[PDB]
Amino acid sequence: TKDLIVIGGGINGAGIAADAAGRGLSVLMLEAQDLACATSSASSKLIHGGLRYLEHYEFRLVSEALAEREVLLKMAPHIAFPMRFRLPHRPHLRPAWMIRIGLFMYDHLGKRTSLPGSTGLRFGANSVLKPEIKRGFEYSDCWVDDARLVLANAQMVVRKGGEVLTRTRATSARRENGLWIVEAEDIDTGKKYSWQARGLVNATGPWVKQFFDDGMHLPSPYGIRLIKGSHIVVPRVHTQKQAYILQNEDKRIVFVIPWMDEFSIIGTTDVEYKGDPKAVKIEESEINYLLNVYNTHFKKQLSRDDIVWTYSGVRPLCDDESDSPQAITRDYTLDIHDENGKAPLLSVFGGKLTTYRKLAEHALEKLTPYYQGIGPAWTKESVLPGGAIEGDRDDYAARLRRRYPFLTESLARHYARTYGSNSELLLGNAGTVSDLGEDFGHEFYEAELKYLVDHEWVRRADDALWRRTKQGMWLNADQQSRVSQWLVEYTQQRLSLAS
Ligand SMILES: Cc1cc2nc3c(=O)[nH]c(=O)nc-3n(C[C@H](O)[C@H](O)[C@H](O)COP(=O)(O)OP(=O)(O)OC[C@H]3O[C@@H](n4cnc5c(N)ncnc54)[C@H](O)[C@@H]3O)c2cc1C
Ligand SMILES: CCCCCCCCO[C@@H]1O[C@H](CO)[C@@H](O)[C@H](O)[C@H]1O
Ligand SMILES: CCCCCCCCO[C@@H]1O[C@H](CO)[C@@H](O)[C@H](O)[C@H]1O
Ligand SMILES: CCCCCCCCO[C@@H]1O[C@H](CO)[C@@H](O)[C@H](O)[C@H]1O
Ligand SMILES: CCCCCCCCO[C@@H]1O[C@H](CO)[C@@H](O)[C@H](O)[C@H]1O
Repeated sequence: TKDLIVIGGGINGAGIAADAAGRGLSVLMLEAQDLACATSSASSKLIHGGLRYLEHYEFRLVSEALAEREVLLKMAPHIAFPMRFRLPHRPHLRPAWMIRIGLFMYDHLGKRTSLPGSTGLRFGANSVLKPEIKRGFEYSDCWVDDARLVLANAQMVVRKGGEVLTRTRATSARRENGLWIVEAEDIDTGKKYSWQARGLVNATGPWVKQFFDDGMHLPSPYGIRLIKGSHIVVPRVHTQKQAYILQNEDKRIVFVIPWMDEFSIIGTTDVEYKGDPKAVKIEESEINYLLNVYNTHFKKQLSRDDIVWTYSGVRPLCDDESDSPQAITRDYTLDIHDENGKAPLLSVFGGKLTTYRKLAEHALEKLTPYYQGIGPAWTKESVLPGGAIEGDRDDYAARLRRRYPFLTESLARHYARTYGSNSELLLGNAGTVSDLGEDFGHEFYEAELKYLVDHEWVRRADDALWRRTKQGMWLNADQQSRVSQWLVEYTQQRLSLAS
């Protein structure tokens, strides 16, 4: 009998499970495929506040999101850091005066302790923008490695004594005799599981209503508005460290975000989507849309041929019945119901990456009446697994290379920005490059891949190359198939057992 079972291992499920485990609940988190396999790896990777939501009057959300930025930067310094954003002025769309106030709200809605001011810009004949654009504005927000933020939370669950199972799909949940009985199946081996729990969380993202309908045969409190958004990736469009936020002719904004020193991400789009969330992928008109708003602003033109990767996901969004996808609220709603005072179901509707910690604390607040002697709120003071450094650059990578002098500058940078304070567990007793074992390409060594399987739930090559890391951007097809082969070998046995 678990205290709490959480179904879903995106950001919301992992954040709720972690918060619960740290309040002394016995927790089990179930993830059908891999941690952050769906929406929580398909985001624009921003911890924001949501500048564009001010136009819609979403103060509560914007204020919350803005003040969380500083909390999240402290919790996960290895994977989250400040970024500057440049907004080119387009007075036919929004007048300078409106922007020159919008910016002060964004500055004093949360109360920031550390993120720099906000400034005007002028653009000259030599800038990266087309000459007709002569003015803009620059303000602070944060970038975060979305999929590794979910991983850090799953690690926290385990640290606090909780249990995490991936490749394990919950197939039903029903209330019997005052308890939940939850059934689940291993997606590979068909192994069936059944647990009892005192309380159940439905944090299944795009599937949240479907799990009501198919898993539980209970009425969903809300409908869900699956709104697809896609991103494109190109070799970095300029050498500047700032992101740009572009005002499009439809009133939407599109970002151009530096990524991994080598690339730029451009996105995103707002497309009503119907069908299987697993099948989501970018469409031609999204490519045309994103290249347009980029090419209208920047001198250096991009074509379809420059794109080197794309990705796509579906925002679950609580259905507030808005006619326009870009206007549907991005704020979350939690619903909780019990039967005869027992066996609460808490279901998550919406919930940006940015607000996950607050969402989780709110969830546990709602769950509290059901758990005698449950611990208090705690995560605001916590440091997630990997976060116990002190400046990423900065000097953690410098500090690493000082301890482990066989590390290249590039590899030390990768470990600091990926594993953070867990780098020493990865590197174990290594004292040369050869101690890292097989080189799979782009300084992705056996020591790393083994660590990922042992400590980061990696089961398949995509887990390691696209969620745990983004080494998939560099490894060729042959190298990616060798990673898959190594995993089959390592995970099939000699460590998976018969002891
Ligand atoms: C295009 C795009 C860009 C975005 N950009 C940002 C941004 O810049 N900043 C920000 O803060 N937010 C952003 N978001 C929003 C954010 O990504 C999502 O709100 C967040 O990822 C929601 O995650 P979730 O945990 O609720 O859903 P998920 O955890 O992603 O989905 C449910 C997960 O649980 C598992 N699961 C589902 N059903 C079952 C079941 N039956 N049994 C067992 N397991 C199951 C799945 O495999 C799935 O991965 C963006 C969203 C989109 C779509
Ligand atoms: C009647 C409502 C008018 C006031 C609108 C609130 C101003 C904030 O509005 C925001 O301003 C930003 C720049 O600061 C823009 O980039 C965003 O797209 C816009 O949503
Ligand atoms: C002159 C327009 C060139 C486009 C580059 C941005 C400079 C716009 O500068 C001006 O901003 C003011 C308030 O919005 C107003 O004087 C005008 O609407 C606008 O032209
Ligand atoms: C610093 C913001 C003060 C708050 C009041 C906003 C008034 C808008 O200040 C802006 O100044 C520009 C000249 O620099 C003009 O081009 C714009 O027309 C004007 O609206
Ligand atoms: C006295 C200080 C002014 C505060 C700004 C109040 C916000 C509403 O301001 C109004 O918004 C309209 C719709 O966007 C605009 O068309 C109007 O020009 C503007 O005056």
